Amino acid sequence: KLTIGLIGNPNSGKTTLFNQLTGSRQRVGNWAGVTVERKEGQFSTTDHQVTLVDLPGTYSLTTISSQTSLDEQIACHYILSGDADLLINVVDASNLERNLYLTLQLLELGIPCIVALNMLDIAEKQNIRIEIDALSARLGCPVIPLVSARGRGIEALKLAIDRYKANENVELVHYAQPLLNEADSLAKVMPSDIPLKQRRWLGLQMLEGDIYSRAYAGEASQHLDAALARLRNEMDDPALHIADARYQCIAAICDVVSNTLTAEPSRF
Repeated sequence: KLTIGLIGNPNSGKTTLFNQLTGSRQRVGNWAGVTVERKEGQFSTTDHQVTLVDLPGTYSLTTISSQTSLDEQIACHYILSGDADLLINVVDASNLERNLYLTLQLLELGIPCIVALNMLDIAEKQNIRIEIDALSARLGCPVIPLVSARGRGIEALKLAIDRYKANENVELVHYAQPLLNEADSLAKVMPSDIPLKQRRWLGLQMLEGDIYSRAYAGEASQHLDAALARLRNEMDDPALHIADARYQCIAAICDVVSNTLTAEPSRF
């Protein structure tokens, strides 16, 4: 038996993939404490009986700008609740750079994950070519091309689920040493139920100015002002650096991964 969480952007073809996997074997209700719909369904692999949980559409698990989205909170809450044994991240190939911000957050949290590259046919109309193994090597998790024809992308996805394992601990984003040391101090006073790696993540998001992470912080929210001011002795703007270090990482990956599909040559 298994429980998998389906996660991705609003326009990533996530809902369509859910229906194709589960089919008629579905159940409907709502998330705890709200009227927002919660779909669940089941399908079988060679070994496992999978229980697919459809999460709401989301671009990011965090937010700044004082803008709240209940769909994002519900998504982030389920991820941190550790209910699912595995996650399937639906990624749009025609908007890779934008979609990878969510993908990165799932990998930083240490959640076992399988990326499903969707809308490859639309990417080819944009003159875009995706390097699959180059992407997989940098993310440290398997990347399955979700081929529509004959539902053979679903078969490859089921094959990946039976082989699933802990993600390869690669170097994703390269933050500054003071930010990591300060985020670790916030992790000490955070509640001990949450894993160490996830506590360090939460504390890093608090420094950038996240509002969702403060719900799981506890007494660490009181130490934030002292910790944030302490970082400004070394760095000019901590919040700016975290955004740049994150952008730099994704920009580096997209340079290698996203290539031009076809072009008429002008030289020999």
